[PDB]
Amino acid sequence: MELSFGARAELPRIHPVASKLLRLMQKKETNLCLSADVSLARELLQLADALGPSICMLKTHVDILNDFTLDVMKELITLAKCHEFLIFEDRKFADIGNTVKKQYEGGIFKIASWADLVNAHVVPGSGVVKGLQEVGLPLHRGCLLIAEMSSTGSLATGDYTRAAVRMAEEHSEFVVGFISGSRVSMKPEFLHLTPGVQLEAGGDNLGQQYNSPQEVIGKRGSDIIIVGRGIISAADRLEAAEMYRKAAWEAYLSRLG
Amino acid sequence: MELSFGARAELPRIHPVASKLLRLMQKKETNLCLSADVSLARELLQLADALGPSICMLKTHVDILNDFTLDVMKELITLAKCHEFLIFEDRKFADIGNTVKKQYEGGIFKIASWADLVNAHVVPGSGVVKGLQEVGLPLHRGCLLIAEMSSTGSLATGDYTRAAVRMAEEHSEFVVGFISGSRVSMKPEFLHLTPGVQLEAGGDNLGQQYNSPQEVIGKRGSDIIIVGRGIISAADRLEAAEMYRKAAWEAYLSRLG
Ligand SMILES: N#Cc1cc(=O)[nH]c(=O)n1[C@@H]1O[C@H](COP(=O)(O)O)[C@@H](O)[C@H]1O
Ligand SMILES: N#Cc1cc(=O)[nH]c(=O)n1[C@@H]1O[C@H](COP(=O)(O)O)[C@@H](O)[C@H]1O
Repeated sequence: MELSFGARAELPRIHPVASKLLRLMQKKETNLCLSADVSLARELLQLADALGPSICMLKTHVDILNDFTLDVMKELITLAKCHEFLIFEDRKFADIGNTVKKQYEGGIFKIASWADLVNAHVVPGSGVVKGLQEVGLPLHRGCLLIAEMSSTGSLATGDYTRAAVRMAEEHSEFVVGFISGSRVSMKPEFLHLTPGVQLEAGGDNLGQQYNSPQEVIGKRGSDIIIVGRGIISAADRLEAAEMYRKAAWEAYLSRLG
Repeated sequence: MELSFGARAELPRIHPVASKLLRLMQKKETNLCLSADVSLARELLQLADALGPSICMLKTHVDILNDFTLDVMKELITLAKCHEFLIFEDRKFADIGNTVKKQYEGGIFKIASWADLVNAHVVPGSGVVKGLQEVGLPLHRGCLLIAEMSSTGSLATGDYTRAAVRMAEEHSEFVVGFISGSRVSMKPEFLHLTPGVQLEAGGDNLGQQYNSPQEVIGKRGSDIIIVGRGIISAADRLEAAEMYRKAAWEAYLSRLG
């Protein structure tokens, strides 16, 4: 039997970051993660402020921000705390353990100092998670494993996807769920976040493929939709985010019965 | 038939970046790529200057440099031209095409502006290469595809590796070879670069595995060794680099006949 997000937030084995996320999703009636793929700090902060009430999470690509500074991230955290959403840096860590630990803690971005969540590819084997958790666990962070991808020709299928699920289950002190196109784990403590989402059918011309909120939340069992251009390219971004939120939320309600 | 680097530099289908590399390898008698895994720009530059004559390539992780600026990269380019080596940013692009094109061109690092070579994971499908190609093709850059990894539990095996090779063959205007543990293509226009190399046996505590230069270049047919800690942890990094250069070069001379 399917548990509500609010019930899942209280599960004995729930990770604290997942619990915080699930509580705010239930409170705000949102399972929408905004992909804020912008090149200017001022745009990132403007979108975070305007759309924060509608989202459970803001997904960043800090390596595309032309004017990144750590002060920009302090301010983004202020917005996150005010509007109540988590920050997910879509770094897709994919190196050996010794390297990802430095990529996560250090350099100019100091990602672990501000991202509630990050993600990682499972291709290197479990050392990728072991390296990240050395940094993440003291800093009370979580990680999502990339179990499937939305893009055409993705090799994250079959036994690869199964390997991701097993890695997550063996590292549940740090891994809180998955980037996937559908539910891949039956354990309710794991979150499923699904990119490649738009209301209408289609793709882009660099291999992105889209499915609808109803398909991915309702039929495929995922928890959260990740939406970028579907919102950002709209004339009215506030209305667009509300359309996506209401779509994802009602799809969740229906599955829950 | 085993061809010399200098001969391969003249192959009909050879990418200009690959030709430049193969020519300097021949001239300098080096098939060593230094993995300059350091956090200070002053150390990176001092290594690049001192070790420049011994190496064919310097591999960077710019996202671990605490004091990155584009001025540091300007000075690295100057040393690369002075000493004749290529700059390889080990970014391991691994996102959909629309994203990676921005990650390569933009942000604070502006990687395309200074890196001769970058690498990509093939797990997203060929959109990853298409996205990078939009930026790198006119700049005469090249890309390496990650066909195998050195770390324990690596999923880059079997049909995954075969997919990487197919993708390289289908995008040979931009893809110039592979990160792999052994020869994966018999096409001599492709470079093979192999990480997880130390003179001594072992690994690290986070999944890295090591094989010797003789094994990797001599028995497994790779072209270039990528060496980090085997050199960087030495008291005298120049002496260490010379030892690795001689090991790798003599192993290559041996399979030539
Ligand atoms: N997360 C993620 C990731 C993996 C995946 O499999 N598919 C994606 O589209 N993404 C990311 O989600 C966003 C998709 O945005 P859009 O909705 O296609 O504009 C991008 O930031 C992309 O890099
Ligand atoms: N290239 C690469 C990459 C992929 C791989 O499969 N194995 C690696 O060790 N690496 C990188 O090579 C270097 C290995 O360094 P070391 O020789 O283990 O100190 C690191 O910068 C690591 O991130």
